[PDB]
Amino acid sequence: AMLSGKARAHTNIALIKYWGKANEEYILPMNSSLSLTLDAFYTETTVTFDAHYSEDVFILNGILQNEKQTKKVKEFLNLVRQQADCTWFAKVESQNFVPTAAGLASSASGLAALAGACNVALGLNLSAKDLSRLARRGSGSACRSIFGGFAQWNKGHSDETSFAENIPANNWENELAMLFILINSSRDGMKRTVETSSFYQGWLDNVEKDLSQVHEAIKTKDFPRLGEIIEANGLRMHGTTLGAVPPFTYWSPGSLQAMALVRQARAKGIPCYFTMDAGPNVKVLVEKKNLEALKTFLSEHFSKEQLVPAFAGPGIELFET
Ligand SMILES: Nc1ncnc2c1ncn2[C@@H]1O[C@H](COP(=O)(O)OP(=O)(O)OP(=O)(O)O)[C@@H](O)[C@H]1O
Repeated sequence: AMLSGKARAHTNIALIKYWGKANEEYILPMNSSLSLTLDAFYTETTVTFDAHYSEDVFILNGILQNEKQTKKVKEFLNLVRQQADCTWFAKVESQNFVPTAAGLASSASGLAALAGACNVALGLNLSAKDLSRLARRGSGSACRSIFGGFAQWNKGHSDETSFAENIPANNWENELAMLFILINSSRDGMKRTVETSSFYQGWLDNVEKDLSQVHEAIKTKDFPRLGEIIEANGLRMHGTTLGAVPPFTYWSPGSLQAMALVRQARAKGIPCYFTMDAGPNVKVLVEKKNLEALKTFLSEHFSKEQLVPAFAGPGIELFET
């Protein structure tokens, strides 16, 4: 009396940022967002539901997780169980394929993979749209990792209408790369910013414009246009935290050094553009045909261990056990 499933999902990096929840219970976002799914970083997850299990168990990278590290997995297991009318405890075993001791966020790839594995194990037979809706309830950004390449999370207005979809780009994403500069809370800083920042309305008033321009850059394969929009959108998101009460920044000293070096690279004719999420690492969007020039430039202040490249990656892969 057991049911099991497995999935692999890749990480994605938001170009137009997800930033603020309109509804916390269902993770419906204040604004739509757009990401690129990456080949380099991913999660592999298996889940087992078994009548003989006596409690929910989460093992990550071979290590038993404690109640605090298991809280998000357990809330996702509870809602997929309630939706199946399933009364069994589960065991989740996951491995994050990311750089060791690097601060990469694996909630996108982790929750997407778990959603896919549960979909298989419980035989939910979800379409890609409904699987994205399910993954959305685990982690907002996970709903975009259902898809490969460019993907947009439409904010919708309800559980039924908030979900992601691939953005056809006539394979332009296979000409692009992202270089991660590894530099020595997301959900709480976001909530504080939505509820208290004098700058948050300025964030909202500019997202739709940014999304339209990204769509137009994609349709014309205009890399400098794309890069300018996404770099400014990321800086706008980080500006909002300085208007929160109390104010805060996600940046570290090394973040600013990296951002400054990207601007210098661009001054020397290397078209590249940075973005940051809720932490200090700096991701650099660059065309493949320019990636080695960019790595050559940043060698002077960063070891090779700090420069990890990534390319466009596929949507979720589901596996029967
Ligand atoms: N492979 C995985 N499978 C399931 N859950 C995972 C996996 N990897 C991480 N998680 C869970 O997702 C959480 C996300 O943490 P992470 O630092 O990677 O991203 P985040 O967006 O900054 O989230 P948070 O603010 O909750 O820490 C982890 O603390 C863990 O509980």
